[PDB]
Amino acid sequence: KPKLHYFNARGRMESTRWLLAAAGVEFEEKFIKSAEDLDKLRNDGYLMFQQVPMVEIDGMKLVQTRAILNYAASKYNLYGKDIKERALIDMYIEGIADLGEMILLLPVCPPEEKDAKLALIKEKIKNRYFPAFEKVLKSHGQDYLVGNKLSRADIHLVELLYYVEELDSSLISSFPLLKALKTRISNLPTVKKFLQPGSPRKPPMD
Amino acid sequence: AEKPKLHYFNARGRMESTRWLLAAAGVEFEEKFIKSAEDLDKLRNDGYLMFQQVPMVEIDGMKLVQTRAILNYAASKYNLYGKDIKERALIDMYIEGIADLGEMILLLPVCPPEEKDAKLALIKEKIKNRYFPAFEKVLKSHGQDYLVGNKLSRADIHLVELLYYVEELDSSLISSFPLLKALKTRISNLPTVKKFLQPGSPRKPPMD
Repeated sequence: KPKLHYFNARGRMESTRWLLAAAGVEFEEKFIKSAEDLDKLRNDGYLMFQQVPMVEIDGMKLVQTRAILNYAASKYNLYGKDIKERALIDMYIEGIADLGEMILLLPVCPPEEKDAKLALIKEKIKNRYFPAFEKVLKSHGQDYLVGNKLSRADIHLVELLYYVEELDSSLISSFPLLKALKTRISNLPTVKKFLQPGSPRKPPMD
Repeated sequence: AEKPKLHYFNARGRMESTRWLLAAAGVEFEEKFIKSAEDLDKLRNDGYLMFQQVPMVEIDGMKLVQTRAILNYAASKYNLYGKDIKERALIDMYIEGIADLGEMILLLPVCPPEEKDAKLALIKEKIKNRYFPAFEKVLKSHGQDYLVGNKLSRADIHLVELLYYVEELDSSLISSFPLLKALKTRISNLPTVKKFLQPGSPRKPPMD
């Protein structure tokens, strides 16, 4: 079992909890509860850049969310079939990451910037991100973003739709194919289960 | 096939790490510079930018945007992403560290001036206490000429590019890391990289 080292919170580890659950992959978590939990992982050499997230998997101690995710997507066959399909997947998910990063940092936003930032994010959701993904779905007519087969792109996007719903639930209203993807993916057995009470899935930061 | 075609401003910014990697791989590419708002508008309006932003690279029939998507495709295409899933994990970890420190340096200019003497000092602390020791430690652990798999990878390249910008910031920062110094000279003397560091290459200058 992969072992996820992090605080008991979403943060930078939640996207990995979603990917591993969507792939049927069981895992353990070990939560950092104090400064001395963290200082101990550092002192043991566990953290190449002194930071978590860190995941122990197949003999490695991987840090950096993108390295963790890339490894797991490839290992569990969620990274498409060849380098061209990786490339679409990578392009789609890096856009998802950029939008995610905005939302994820919004609560540490200086209070005097908050109004402006919220408007800018919703304007990007409506005019930049959601149109791009609706287009992809519409261009090929298929249930999945890439190669007609579940990949990390579907997972990461649907994860983000849930965060956008929490932020403002009207934002997705004009994008039926996104809504439809959300529904379809949220009904896969592994994701439906992760979405039910009792899973490793974490609440919003308060 | 088509030479890859890089669409960006005529500056370093977020395309420079792409220039380094292609030039290191011996790959001939063309550049199409964005000079005006109108130029960027036309790329957008043409539907060439999935997310309405550059960098964008035309390669193998795709219009790839997002720096990490571009880099990841080119590294695999030219055997600069390791030989298997485990070596790529190490490469990804190494290069995401590099990108974190690189982003901080990259943005430092557009810091508001009242915060800039404190950013700069924080950057220098992490270089000396976090990043350079992390990479010196990898190099010392294997004794080999390259970071991963005893073979040129994209990690050596992104790392040595960042060594050049760290030098621009403060040439003293590297002085206690003998293996990083050694890496930088060796990689800089690779034929393709020596050429790219010679005048008249696509390598771009600092911004003024």
